[PDB]
Amino acid sequence: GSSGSSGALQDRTQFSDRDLATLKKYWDNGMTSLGSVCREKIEAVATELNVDCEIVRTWIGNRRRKYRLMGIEVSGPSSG
Repeated sequence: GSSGSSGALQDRTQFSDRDLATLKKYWDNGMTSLGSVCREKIEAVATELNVDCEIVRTWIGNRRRKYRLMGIEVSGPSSG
């Protein structure tokens, strides 16, 4: 019944189809935000993969940009 925050250092850390499969899975629920609004979910994907929450939180913001490059309006809300 523990988390166990342990890993290793590396120059280039990349995710694997399997690893992503899990993350992207949450993205289907709007896992784009970083605030607590989404954090709640992050705490899961992080504890499930056994990786530092940061590693995930960072992945979220990172992706967002990737899309922008192409010109995606993935800002967040729709209208209000």
